[PDB]
Amino acid sequence: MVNLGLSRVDDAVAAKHPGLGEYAACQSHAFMKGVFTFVTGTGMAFGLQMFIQRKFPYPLQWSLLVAVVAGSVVSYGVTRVESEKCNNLWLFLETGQLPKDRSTDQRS
Repeated sequence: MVNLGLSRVDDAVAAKHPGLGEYAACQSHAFMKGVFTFVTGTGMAFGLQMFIQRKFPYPLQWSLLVAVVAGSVVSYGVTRVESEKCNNLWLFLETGQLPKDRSTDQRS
């Protein structure tokens, strides 16, 4: 079982040779980008909450505070699962495993 050794070495090499690792990251990046745009495709809710939250004499909004605190914690957790998966995917892509096309479209 590989825990930490040739893994970091191979990764380091990848960082030295931008081609596969770059494409892989570019892949998870693109997908993550679309997911980010989609998830954030419902900011309206936050907009209303923000407007009503702006009725406070405070600078930061309870929604922003909760979104920040929850965003930080959730960010870590999501980063842990995203890192573990992104890692497994990095290895898979580094091996040439099966692909995983996906739609996005994107709009700005």
